[PDB]
Parts: sequence; structure tokens; C-alpha cells
Amino acid sequence: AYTLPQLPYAYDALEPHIDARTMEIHHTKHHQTYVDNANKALETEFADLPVEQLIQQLDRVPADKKGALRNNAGGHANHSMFWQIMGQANQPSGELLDAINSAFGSFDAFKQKFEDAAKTRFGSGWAWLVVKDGKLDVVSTANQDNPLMGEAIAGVSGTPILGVDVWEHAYYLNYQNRRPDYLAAFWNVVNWDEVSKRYAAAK
Ligand SMILES: [Mn+2]
Repeated sequence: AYTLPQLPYAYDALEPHIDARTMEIHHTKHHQTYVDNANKALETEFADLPVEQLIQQLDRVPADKKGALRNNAGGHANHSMFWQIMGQANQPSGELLDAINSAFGSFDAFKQKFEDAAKTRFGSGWAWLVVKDGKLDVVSTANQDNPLMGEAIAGVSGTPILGVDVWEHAYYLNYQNRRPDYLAAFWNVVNWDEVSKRYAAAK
């Protein structure tokens, strides 16, 4: 059903912002296990949907496969997006920048807001820039929850166009407890061409 997608770049392509050993473990170990356990939970009538569509249909799948698919289909969708919105000062332009200035006042203030949501995510989770009713918004989720899941499951909603992984596995080898330093580094590896593309597709 699902497979591990290939990275668009080498494991060391994001140095020194994210370390190569982390990129390799994160991808070949953590994401792989999300795929494995998602596939095992789908082996069911929902195994033909792409992961992005499945996680919109969780309140629908059996009551007892729901936790495993949420966590694991969630983890697959999230990490799959995550590799694609990174790439080797760095900022958006065009319509996405205009919408950022409209929703948050400025690129610099959007960053602050995105960082703050990432920092106050207590425990494991993600921070997201989403499109909701045509407008940009910053939110976060717990664990492998995704805003595509809806308000009831995820506690928030919208279509993610960018996300940052703040599970500790995402930054502990390079930054230990220093999440904020990880978050500042993350800005240097965002691929805003890809994010601009996702914004066009979702507005
Ligand atoms: Mn992760």
C-alpha cells in the first residue's frame, strides 16, 4: 500500500542546519516504521487511498484501527511532506509573500509566530502554516496529528503548506534541549518554491 519515498537530496544536504546521521535515522528508521505500521493496519477497505486522503477519513475506518492509522498514516503524511518542503537570506516571494504580509504583517513576524507555536508545542508534535478558508494561519498538533484530520481529531484545521517536526528525534543529536536553535536553523533549509507551489494549489 504505502512506501518510503526517496529523499529529494542526500542525507548530508541540509548541513550544518540538520545533521546527516539524523536525516538518515529519521528517514530509514522513524518514517520507515510509520509506513510499516500503517500498512499493517490497512491490511481493510481503505488501502487504495493515498495517505493524504486516508487521514481525512479516520472517523470512518473501524473504531479499533483508528488509533494506529491516525498515528502511523499521520506520520507517513507528515514526514513525506517534511522532506519535500526542505531543500539545500531564505524567504518566499510572489503571491505567498503577499499573503504572509496580509495574514501576519511581515515575513519576520510570521517566523516569530511559527517559532512560538513550535516552542509551545509541549511534548511531541509539529507546527504548521495552513490555508484555511483561503487565509494563512499558524497552528500545531500533538504526535503525528495533521490539520487535514479536522478539528475533532487534531484540535485544529486547514491544509498544511509547510510544517516543522519538533519531536525530539528531529533535533536531539545536533541541538539536544535547544529546540529554539533548531527552529532558527530550520529557516535556512525551507524550500519556498515548493511551499509557494503548495499555496497556489490550496488557496
Ligand atoms: Mn519525525
